[PDB]
Amino acid sequence: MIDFLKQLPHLEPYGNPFYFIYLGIALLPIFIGLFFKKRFAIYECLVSITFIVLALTGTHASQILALLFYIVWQIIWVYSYKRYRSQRDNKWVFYLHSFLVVLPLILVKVEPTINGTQSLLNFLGISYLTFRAVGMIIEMRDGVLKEFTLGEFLRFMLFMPTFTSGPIDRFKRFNEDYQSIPNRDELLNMLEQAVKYIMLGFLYKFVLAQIFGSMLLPPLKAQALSQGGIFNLPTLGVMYVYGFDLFFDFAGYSMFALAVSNLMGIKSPINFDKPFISRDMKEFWNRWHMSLSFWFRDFVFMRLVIVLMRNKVFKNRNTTSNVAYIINMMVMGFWHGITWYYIAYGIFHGIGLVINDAWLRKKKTINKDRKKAGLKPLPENKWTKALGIFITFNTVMLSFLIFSGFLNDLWFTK
Repeated sequence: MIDFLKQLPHLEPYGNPFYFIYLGIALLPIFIGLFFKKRFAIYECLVSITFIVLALTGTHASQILALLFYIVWQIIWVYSYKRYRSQRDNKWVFYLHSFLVVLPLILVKVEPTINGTQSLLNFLGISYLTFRAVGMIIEMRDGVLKEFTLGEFLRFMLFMPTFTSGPIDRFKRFNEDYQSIPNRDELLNMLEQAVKYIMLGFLYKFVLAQIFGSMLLPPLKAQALSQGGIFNLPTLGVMYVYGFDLFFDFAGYSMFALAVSNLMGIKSPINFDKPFISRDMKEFWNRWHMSLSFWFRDFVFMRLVIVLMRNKVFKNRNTTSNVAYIINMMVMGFWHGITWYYIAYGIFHGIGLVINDAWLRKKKTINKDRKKAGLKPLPENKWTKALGIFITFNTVMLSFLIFSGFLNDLWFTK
């Protein structure tokens, strides 16, 4: 039972160049299919199940049961609420369902911070899969989503390319994208896009992520640890080198995911948009890990602001935002894991955003004052842009040093 699947080979999803040979052959019939407006549902299900299983059949291949459990568990609570929301709509039934849907994820995250081991509920894609599930409970709550097949739901939820850690997606647009197969040239354009993406991914993940991550980072950490203190010039090195490695590996992955998704005929959400040339903290979050970023924006932040408006709990328009920023970014930190440095990374980006949002209000009223004063509006050239970039780039790189937990190694290994 547990025995056979540990005797089946492990394929790290987008792990090497060779992975793309197998997946390529695999997807080829699906793609050719899309040219004749046909899909092959059973074949699609088989090939999805294979690559998910192969991603999960490590030395700890037990997680396939954890996935099996999870799939069943979600079917219960999604249908539990679907059947319920037909007739009655209540605040507290909603919360309980929402909690129960995120409950397996909470337990996975809470487990190493209580025993120092993994939950048996844990499987690779869990932290990203939960968004797809919760999303539906949220969308059904607001009555923007009503009818859907168990198939439609399961397709969307365990979509293979974006499974391991891929772009988060929402049901309504995924389903609508899957419904209508794109015309011959529009579809051929995707194939062009996919090779472009794959080749670029190769450069990022297999070359640059390798240069930063495994050639430059390990001696710089050895340097900074043997130096000691609260900070040092090698620790400034680790900060920049790690940040780039984190970028190239994750953005490289994301392109692979995007490309493979394209060969399946659906264009999944994008994750990065030159995030370093961002001049602003607000702009950075419109450019970095966008699928996640935008998810928290609509399903955590916007929904918190709405409930704080509902009671008008806070004095003014500015404290309600600033609280919600800090809460939203803290929950995001929590989602990464319950360690000091993840929560630290969270509150950092919160105060980071409030500082930013405050200056935007202030800068607006300096221009307002200047207009009445008769002066020219505050300078907006290339040097000002360059300055903004310098601020945020360094803010953001510093945040990644917190996020790496190298600071925990530098300070607390005692």
